[PDB]
Amino acid sequence: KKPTNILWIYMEDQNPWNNAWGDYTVSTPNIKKFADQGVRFTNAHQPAPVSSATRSALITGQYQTTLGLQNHRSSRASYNATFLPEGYKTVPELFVDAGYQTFNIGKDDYNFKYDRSKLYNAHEGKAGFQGAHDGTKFDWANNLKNKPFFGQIQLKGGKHHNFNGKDVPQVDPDKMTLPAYYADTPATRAEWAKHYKTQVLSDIELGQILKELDDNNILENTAIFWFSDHGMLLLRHKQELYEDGVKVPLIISWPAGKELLKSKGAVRNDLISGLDIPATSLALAGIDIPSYYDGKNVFSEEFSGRDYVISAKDRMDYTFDRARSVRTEKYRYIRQYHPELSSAQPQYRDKKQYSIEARALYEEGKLTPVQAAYYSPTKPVEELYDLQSDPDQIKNLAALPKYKKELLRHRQILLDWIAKTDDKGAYPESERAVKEVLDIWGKNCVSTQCESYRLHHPDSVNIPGDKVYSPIQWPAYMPKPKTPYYSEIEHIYRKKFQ
Amino acid sequence: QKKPTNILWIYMEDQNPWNNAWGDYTVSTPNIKKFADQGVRFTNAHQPAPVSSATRSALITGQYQTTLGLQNHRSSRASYNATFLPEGYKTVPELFVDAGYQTFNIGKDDYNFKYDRSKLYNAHEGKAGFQGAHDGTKFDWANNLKNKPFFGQIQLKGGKHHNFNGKDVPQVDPDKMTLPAYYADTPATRAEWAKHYKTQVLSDIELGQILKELDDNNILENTAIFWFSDHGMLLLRHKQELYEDGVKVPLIISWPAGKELLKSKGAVRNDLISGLDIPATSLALAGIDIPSYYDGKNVFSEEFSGRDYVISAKDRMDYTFDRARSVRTEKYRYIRQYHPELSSAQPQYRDKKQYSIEARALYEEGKLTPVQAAYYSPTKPVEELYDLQSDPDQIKNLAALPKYKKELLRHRQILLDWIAKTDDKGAYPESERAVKEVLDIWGKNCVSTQCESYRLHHPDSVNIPGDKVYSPIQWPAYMPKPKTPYYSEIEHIYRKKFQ
Ligand SMILES: O=S(=O)(O)OC[C@H]1O[C@H](O[C@H]2[C@@H](O)[C@@H](CO)O[C@@H](O[C@@H]3[C@H](O)[C@@H](OS(=O)(=O)O)[C@@H](O[C@H]4[C@@H](O)[C@@H](CO)O[C@@H](O)[C@@H]4OS(=O)(=O)O)O[C@@H]3COS(=O)(=O)O)[C@@H]2OS(=O)(=O)O)[C@H](OS(=O)(=O)O)[C@@H](O)[C@H]1O
Ligand SMILES: O=S(=O)(O)OC[C@H]1O[C@H](O[C@H]2[C@@H](O)[C@@H](CO)O[C@@H](O[C@@H]3[C@H](O)[C@@H](OS(=O)(=O)O)[C@@H](O[C@H]4[C@@H](O)[C@@H](CO)O[C@@H](O)[C@@H]4OS(=O)(=O)O)O[C@@H]3COS(=O)(=O)O)[C@@H]2OS(=O)(=O)O)[C@H](OS(=O)(=O)O)[C@@H](O)[C@H]1O
Ligand SMILES: [Ca+2]
Ligand SMILES: [Ca+2]
Ligand SMILES: [Cl-]
Ligand SMILES: [Cl-]
Repeated sequence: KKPTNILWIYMEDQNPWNNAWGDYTVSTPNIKKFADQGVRFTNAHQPAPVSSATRSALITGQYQTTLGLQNHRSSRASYNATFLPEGYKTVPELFVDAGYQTFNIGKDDYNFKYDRSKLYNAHEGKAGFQGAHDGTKFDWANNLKNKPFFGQIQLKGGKHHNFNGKDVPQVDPDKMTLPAYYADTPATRAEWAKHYKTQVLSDIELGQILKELDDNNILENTAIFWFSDHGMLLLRHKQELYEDGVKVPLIISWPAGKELLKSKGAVRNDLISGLDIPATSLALAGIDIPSYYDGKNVFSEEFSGRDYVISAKDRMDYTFDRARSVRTEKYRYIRQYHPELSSAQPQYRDKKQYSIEARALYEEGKLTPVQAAYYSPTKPVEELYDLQSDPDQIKNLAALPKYKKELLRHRQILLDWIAKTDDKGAYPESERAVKEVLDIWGKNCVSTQCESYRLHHPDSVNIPGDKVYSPIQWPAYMPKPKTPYYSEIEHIYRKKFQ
Repeated sequence: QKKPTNILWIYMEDQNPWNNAWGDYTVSTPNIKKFADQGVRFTNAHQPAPVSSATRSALITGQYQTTLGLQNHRSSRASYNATFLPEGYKTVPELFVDAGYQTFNIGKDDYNFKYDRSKLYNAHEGKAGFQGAHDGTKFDWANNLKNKPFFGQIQLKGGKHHNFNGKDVPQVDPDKMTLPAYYADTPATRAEWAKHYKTQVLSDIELGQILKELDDNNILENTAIFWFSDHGMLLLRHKQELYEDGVKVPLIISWPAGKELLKSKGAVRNDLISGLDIPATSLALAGIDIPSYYDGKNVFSEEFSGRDYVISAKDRMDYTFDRARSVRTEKYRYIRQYHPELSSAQPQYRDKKQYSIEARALYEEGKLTPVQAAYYSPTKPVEELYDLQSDPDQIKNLAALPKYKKELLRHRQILLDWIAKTDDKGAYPESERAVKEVLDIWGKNCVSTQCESYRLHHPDSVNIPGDKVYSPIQWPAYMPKPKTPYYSEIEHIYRKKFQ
């Protein structure tokens, strides 16, 4: 027995602050039911804490660092291009070859160039944000009720702002309990309260999709994967490698096979990677998992939980940095490759009130040492956290002789992973890639990489990159589509940021 | 459970097995014959490259040279252009060092990455080699290590020997040489054929010397010897090219105290193996785990039954930019040509050799047969496919014949599977710093599109030494650069006379 369809319900920027995880701050009845009749994973760790790196990893089936897709965002300009290897199959292409209809409604946001019609054959693409393709809305549930499909539905998750419905409860910022590493500021409490409100909106949106499936008699035969790309928007969640930056909600539901999926436990606490989502989607559909994919079928008789899970952070917008984390059963380890750069480096959230207010308290000397660690001008080279005693990860154990054995063990796990994958974050980005950062962000970039670029190009620094550099021609095995929006997504230059 | 005490590679340059153990009795090769008779002889060992630095880099890292960006001959030699192996990576010698062995390589390394040689070879010191390579210094290894388990390599000149004045070397008449049909019959071509036979005798003498040194130090029985060459001989469709005798090399493995164990699957092994299986088999015999990322297998494991196919790759060679991949199955050799617009006779380092001039002269005069003239045509086919039982000289391309379309597609997809799983770095253009390194060494000899474009983009610095154009690359924190003087010497690759 196998499901007829695979569906990813794919949310942005959301942690599982809902009833199925035991949080009754707000009411999330659809999610609670959905989890009760499916399999809920309490230890699903995405390989990145930011959109394009996680989404590129999951769609290619490998850590984003292995194929050079790690930098958020990259390969968007006309003059800077990453193409997947000749013969390579992304997860949608594997479903296409097996005869499925494929679609992704909403953003792709992949850090390579591609003919979208080869991935998603059931609808048209259009231009998205910052060089991304988006898939157009269409009546997927009716058009494909008699056609096996692999689909994705992109939802806003933590990026929702529409709280005007009568169903959205009051959440008092004054009654929020903030973790000890965040400054207690009005805008920080407000974002905490707002993230709870987005749980109700995700609950509503989950209900909409299940109803559409039921109305078209494809509820029973569809395996749904329900997860987010990374944690919520505050400064030590999204963009960072702590527990709730990368650990995401995940529920898997296949009503006609629910007893099979539940065999290993309806609540799954073993370590899995987000990379196991595409591998399990293929296995459930009956499609061989390519040898080069990193993920596993989490429902196979052989799968007993990962010994460790890796996450990676690299460049984010104009913030150049590199760090890697190893999560074992009991510890989280972070290796910092730029200890000379502050975690409070300039970044895209710098004009948000929650960031302004926190930084202000730091400069006035009013933060606790736990709150101020983020703002110190340097980082430790290694962090190690005992997650049972220190779930907020505020007690670095890496300098304690009692923990040197665990530190060395985690340090070598990372080395094993770098050696076998040749982590491409070890190598500096090309000058053409730096120019793409400058096209989009201009004077916001203050990195050593950007200052070096400007010194080297005094006559063209503010000229749009597609007037400085020749376009990259696409490979013979993947000709460039003539579809107009492929030109649109490459117009990344923003005059206002120069 | 028995294991040899030592591993020894007898590592020859540019040599095909034209010796008695392969049935060739043109000259007498008694040491090689006896060595093969008492060991295991491999008749289908295919190196992953037809040129020195690409093969040697592959075998020392345990992976296809194309996977780690080591495929371009030569690369990573200058001060300003550097490839470093990944953090945490273990080369084959490093694995032996960690297991407590003494390690050495006497003669050239010629690897396409930067490295602290002392971490690979802990029993002797390096010195400056040719074109940016490290060389290992000569020392009395057999006496120094007769009581210390070791992994050693002894580099021999093979086909590059050219001192034939010893009384031990027979006369070989160029007029009685039989050349293959794709070579022009010219005096200098016949002369190189005869010379290659003479180098078989020189390799035979040297093998006997090494076995005697081992026996003189009571390490003959407890040493597993791997006897092989890095690729085929120097003529134009052997070395540098992906035909059968470019990449298929001699290989004998001999471990006298384990002789019955090694022979269990056969004293003559015709199954397909890769040169990458040499380091993997060396590790397994010594009892060292083969890393998960290595490509090779233990050819003596009960599970090993021969590869279904073997891949070889050619990329840049000196200033000749090109890219081609071959798939060798039981019956066929397939070649995919990624630059069909470039002639196989495009400019290359052998252009001033008389055997090359004489053959090209015959081409220009219209005196070559169509089989001889194919090499000199202005374009290459996009794909080549040869039935090796019917066409061992690979002179009848089957790729355009409908009877062979199923095999063509089968081989084409084997290559695609391998590109997808390894991310073949030859798909990507070399950096401007890497191109400048070619220009330092070869100057105006480079006429490739890459070099012409580099000059067009650097019109004021074309002949300035690269180390004056580009800042030196700093070595990673996990592998600091040694202060040893010769490390600066090997980076001086600029040649004024070629500018
Ligand atoms: O230009 S950047 O945002 O700096 O690009 C870098 C950034 O891109 C991705 O995230 C942003 C994008 O998804 C864009 C798409 O338009 O929207 C951004 O959200 C904007 C604000 O950051 C956000 O403020 S916040 O209160 O959530 O923190 C939000 O603000 C709107 C709301 O306040 C509503 C009601 O309250 O009123 C609006 O006026 C506010 O918009 S604003 O006045 O223009 O600031 O919505 C903003 C735009 O949304 S819109 O409806 O399309 O107009 C995203 O930034 S976000 O803070 O992260 O959500 C990348 O996110 S990803 O990795 O998840 O893909 C992000 O990492 C970074 O690359
Ligand atoms: O500068 S290059 O050779 O163009 O570098 C590119 C080349 O390097 C590798 O192979 C060469 C090197 O190993 C160097 C080391 O010095 O020597 C080269 O051999 C020289 C001649 O090419 C060779 O021509 S041959 O057809 O006769 O074999 C040979 O010529 C000598 C003989 O003819 C004898 C007998 O008359 O007299 C000598 O005077 C000749 O030497 S000459 O002064 O050049 O006329 O020997 C030469 C140097 O030999 S010596 O020991 O220094 O005295 C190698 O080129 S070879 O033809 O392929 O052997 C690369 O080879 S590798 O992949 O195996 O490492 C090669 O691919 C290429 O990169
Ligand atoms: Ca997101
Ligand atoms: Ca050689
Ligand atoms: Cl976005
Ligand atoms: Cl360290």
